[PDB]
Amino acid sequence: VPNDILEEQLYNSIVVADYDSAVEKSKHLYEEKKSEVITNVVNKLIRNNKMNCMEYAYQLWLQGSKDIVRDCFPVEFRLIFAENAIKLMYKRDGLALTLSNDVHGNDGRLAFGDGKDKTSPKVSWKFIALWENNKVYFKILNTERNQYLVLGVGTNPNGDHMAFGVNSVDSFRAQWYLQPAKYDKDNLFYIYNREYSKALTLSRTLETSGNRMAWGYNGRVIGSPEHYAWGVKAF
Repeated sequence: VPNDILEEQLYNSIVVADYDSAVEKSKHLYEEKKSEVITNVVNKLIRNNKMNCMEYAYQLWLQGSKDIVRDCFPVEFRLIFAENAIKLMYKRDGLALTLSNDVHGNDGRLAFGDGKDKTSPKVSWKFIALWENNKVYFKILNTERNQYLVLGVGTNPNGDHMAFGVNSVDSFRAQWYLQPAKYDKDNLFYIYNREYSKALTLSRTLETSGNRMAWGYNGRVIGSPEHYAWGVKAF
């Protein structure tokens, strides 16, 4: 069976979401010393923005096979599933995600992309994952505040929702799924809110200080990694 067919039979199981199966074929391939099949499948998923590549990294993660994720996927999947201190870097603008100091009403702390601050402990986040409905989701916890990223209910008139940090994961509002993308050679993520299915972005209106408010965005993002997606970087 040429690596042709193997790749496509690994890519298949992944996109119709047969995660159990993709795991097996990936263990075999791996044992059979054909890792380059796995790598290449993965880079193909990430190219084609296949959300299902998060779920295949997660099942490898829980199915004995951590070595496959650290081995054969871009370093981010390790940063994510290993729960490391990371920062969330917006491609468009290059600002790092953070939380305001004071609390905005019952809605929590305001999430923005801070204008100056790229190394302070305030820009530290972890990913914390679950499995529901044959899909992986993340809690996004600011390190300094022990508060989760969340999307508030009220919209502006575009239908955009505001992002804050709250003390609990109460609702589907505080849970996120990711979609991988390339832009050049960087690996990026569109980060959607489970409840509204809107993409985490930074505002186009810019505050005098340099910060941009972060929003759950009501419109298309796909095809514009450089404008929309995020960089996971070790804190």
